[PDB]
Amino acid sequence: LHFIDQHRAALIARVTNVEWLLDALYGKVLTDEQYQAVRAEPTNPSKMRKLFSFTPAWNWTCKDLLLQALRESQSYLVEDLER
Amino acid sequence: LHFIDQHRAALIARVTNVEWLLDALYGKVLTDEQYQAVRAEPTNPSKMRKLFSFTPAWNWTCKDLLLQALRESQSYLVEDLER
Amino acid sequence: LHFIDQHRAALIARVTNVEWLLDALYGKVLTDEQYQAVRAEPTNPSKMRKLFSFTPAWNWTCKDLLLQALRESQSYLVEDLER
Amino acid sequence: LHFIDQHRAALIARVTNVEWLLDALYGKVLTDEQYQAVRAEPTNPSKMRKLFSFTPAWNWTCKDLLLQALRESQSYLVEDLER
Amino acid sequence: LHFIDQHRAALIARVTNVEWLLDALYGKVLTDEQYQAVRAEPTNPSKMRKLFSFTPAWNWTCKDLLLQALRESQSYLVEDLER
Amino acid sequence: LHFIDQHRAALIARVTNVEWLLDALYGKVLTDEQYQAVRAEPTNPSKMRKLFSFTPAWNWTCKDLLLQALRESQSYLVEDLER
Amino acid sequence: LHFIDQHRAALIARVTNVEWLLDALYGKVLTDEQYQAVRAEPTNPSKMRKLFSFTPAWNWTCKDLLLQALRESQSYLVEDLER
Amino acid sequence: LHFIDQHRAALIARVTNVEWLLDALYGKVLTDEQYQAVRAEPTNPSKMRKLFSFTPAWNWTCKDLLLQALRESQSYLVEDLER
Amino acid sequence: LHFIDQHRAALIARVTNVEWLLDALYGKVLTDEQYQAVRAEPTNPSKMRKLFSFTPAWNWTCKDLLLQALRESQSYLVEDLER
Amino acid sequence: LHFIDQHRAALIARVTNVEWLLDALYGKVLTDEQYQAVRAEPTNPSKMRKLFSFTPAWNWTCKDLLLQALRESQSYLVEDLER
Amino acid sequence: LHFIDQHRAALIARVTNVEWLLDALYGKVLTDEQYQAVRAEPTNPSKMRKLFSFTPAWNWTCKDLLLQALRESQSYLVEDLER
Amino acid sequence: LHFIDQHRAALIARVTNVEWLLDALYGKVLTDEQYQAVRAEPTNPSKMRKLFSFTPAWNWTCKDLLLQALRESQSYLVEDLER
Repeated sequence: LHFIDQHRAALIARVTNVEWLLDALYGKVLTDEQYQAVRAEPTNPSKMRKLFSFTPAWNWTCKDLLLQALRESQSYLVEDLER
Repeated sequence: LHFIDQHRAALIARVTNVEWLLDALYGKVLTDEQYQAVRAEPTNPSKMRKLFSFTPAWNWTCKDLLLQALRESQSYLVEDLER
Repeated sequence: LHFIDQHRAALIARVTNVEWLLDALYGKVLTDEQYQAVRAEPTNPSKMRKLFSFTPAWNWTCKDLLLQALRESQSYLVEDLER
Repeated sequence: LHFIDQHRAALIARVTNVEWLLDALYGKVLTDEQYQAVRAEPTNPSKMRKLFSFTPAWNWTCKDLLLQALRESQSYLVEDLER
Repeated sequence: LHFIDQHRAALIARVTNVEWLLDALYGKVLTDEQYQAVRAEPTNPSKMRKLFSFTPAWNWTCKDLLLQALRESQSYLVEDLER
Repeated sequence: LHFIDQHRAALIARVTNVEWLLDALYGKVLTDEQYQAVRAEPTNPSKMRKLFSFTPAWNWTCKDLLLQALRESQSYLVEDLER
Repeated sequence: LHFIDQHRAALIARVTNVEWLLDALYGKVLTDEQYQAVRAEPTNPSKMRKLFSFTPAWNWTCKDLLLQALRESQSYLVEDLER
Repeated sequence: LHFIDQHRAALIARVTNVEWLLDALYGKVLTDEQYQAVRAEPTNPSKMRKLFSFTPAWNWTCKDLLLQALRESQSYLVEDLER
Repeated sequence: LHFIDQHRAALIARVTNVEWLLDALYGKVLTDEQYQAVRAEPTNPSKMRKLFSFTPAWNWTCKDLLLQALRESQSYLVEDLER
Repeated sequence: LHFIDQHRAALIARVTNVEWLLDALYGKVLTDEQYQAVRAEPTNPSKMRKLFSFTPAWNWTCKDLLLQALRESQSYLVEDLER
Repeated sequence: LHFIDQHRAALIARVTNVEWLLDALYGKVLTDEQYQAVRAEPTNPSKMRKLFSFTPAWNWTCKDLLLQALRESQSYLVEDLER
Repeated sequence: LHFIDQHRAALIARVTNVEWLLDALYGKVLTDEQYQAVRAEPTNPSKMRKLFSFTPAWNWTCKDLLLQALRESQSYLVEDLER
């Protein structure tokens, strides 16, 4: 949801497990070509920026799915960002 | 159809997967030169604007093909735009 | 042959072993510069699109060579595409 | 079959014996270069992701072979995923 | 503020972390299209010049935000430029 | 409204996001030919002058629409000009 | 020779490796400024049209040199054109 | 806590009991995939660098857990770093 | 000084670092609009001709500044022209 | 200091333990994103070139820190370069 | 010297170690911006063409330096070209 | 010699001992940076392709040395390729 737009820079600079999120979002929110495009970036911030480049086309449901995956993978990061 | 005409600005500013649409429209609606010209644009909004630059010569069938390609690629974007 | 033009989008989106095709087509259909240009692409669809960008100059024989390389590499993909 | 596409994330995150599956799929579905490429990944999830990167070129028969190999190797994993 | 105007050439030729500044300015001073336009430049000086091309529309507050982001990112560069 | 006529020179010399304004005014205030004519103009001040060349045929409503688009795109410029 | 004048449209629409031809013609037929002007075009047909714009000043020898470069680069394209 | 950030280089170059720390942090701070990724490094400094690569996503509690595990495992190293 | 008027054609045909000179001359002798106009040219000779298009309004001091910038950027060209 | 600018090529071609220097410069001279970007390069010369890619933003103090790290790591290399 | 001018096409198409030449020419013949611009090209021929684009400003000394660097790096290539 | 160009694909796909060839070609034909770049590839075909990427700069003597090394290491492979 609006959480990923409000904390865009922090999520880009602090998310460390991107492959799990990519697997969670594969097929339903991300196409296979976008999946490879994100996986081709050298560093984690580069992968996060490539993933965020696809967000303008997303609706509320896709952002909700991403935030749910974030809670499942990094609960502590989401808790820190909310606090 | 008229959908891509009434939502021109939103489609320009929110479509993120342009290469798939170009491949879908290649040969049937876009010539090779137009395909290369669209592919040569720097950013996604520039690519999508270059794509609409060819729309005045399209009939209802070409617009329907583009709408079908958008539905297959980004169902959520089309659902959000309709809503 | 006409097969690679009829199934251009599917070949772009589904070919997974591009290096073998590049080695097969090197020297006789592809120059060294075009070879390096194709290998420079990040993802498999990007490599396939770069390879297809050289197809306008190809005659029937070059397309036949590409189809033969595809049959040797991915027999199952060609069989699925034909049916 | 469609089983490996329905449970892609779970199969990536839970398959522990990848070398046996690579032996089962060698030659028939996997080329030697793809064999080496998958075998060179550091971790089991990395190996599974690299193997799944070749799935877009597969037809139903190759996926059936992979599912049969999974049933022979990890019957319990397949039963758990089905349940 | 006037700091980036009196040190335009030095900032163009010496700023090395442009993505961090872009992330800091995203959503408040730079639009998404401008973000992609700056991000698409080949070299760091090109990115800096593209970013500076948008400065005529900026007020004092936007320039202050850019200066504060620079101070967060490169304290040493700002200290050297002031000295 | 009269705002764009009071600050014509400043708007010409300081507006940096012209494509967004063109998309906002497309169809409603700007014809397709006028859109291409503005878009083919090389530099941003020159594009703004080309766009302003169509203002003599505008009523209060079109000027208000342009002002609203400017407020949505670059607010800081708007309060800078008002102040 | 007369070959490039007879097949001007096909050469414009089908030549894919313009950089090699430019390097072959550099210094002897093309000046540095013309070389840079041709290299600055977006797409291959645009590059070919820009190069052909210099042909009115060429004699038979320059056209023969261009034909020899084409034969060395893409023999199959020449054979297709003659056939 | 801030201890592991203050002594990052010393901890990377001096920690010799990494598998025990991985066991301590498994499940609650480290995912299974991250555990495998850390265990795949050849040398102890490489393992420590891979482990520290995940610290940007950690909050204060995770760093406290890591410090407590370090105190349990190698108290002499911690007291030496304090002095 | 008179150096750039004596070697106008050679400077047009041989200067390859135009952006550095533009940055050096920005604000002091070049306005923003002229800066964008010069950067909008396709090739280096075209950019340098656009730069000389503004020289009739320059006095000795501006030409001296341009010569000093040229000496700082590309000295070897300066001694080559003087010799 | 000026030492790393005087011996840039030799330092690029002869430094063998880039990781130790990166750990020494982490945080105070290098950000985390730049740290990952440097560690993502294939070979030691590539890593060291990526490291010098950030040097234009450095002041004298950062270069002094790098020289001190080099002295601590490879005293023989520094002694040979000075001699 | 004139060697790189009479063998321009062969040097563009056959030079394989470009980074070493860039390091050799950095700081005395090439500026930092030109260095980054050359390093940003995808393939070796593209890098060589970008490097040659700066040659019009070079005098005999810079070309001699480039030839000396080529002899130090690839003696066999220079020997083959001379023969 | 011409043997390594006639059997490029077979040599890429069938050579299994690459470190021995790299050591044989080290210093004489391969620089240290090229040695590291080739050695950093994941799989044997990748290493062979990276090594072949440097072939365009080689003369007949370098290819003769490579063929001699291949004969010394894999006599059976060379004998099979001859027939």
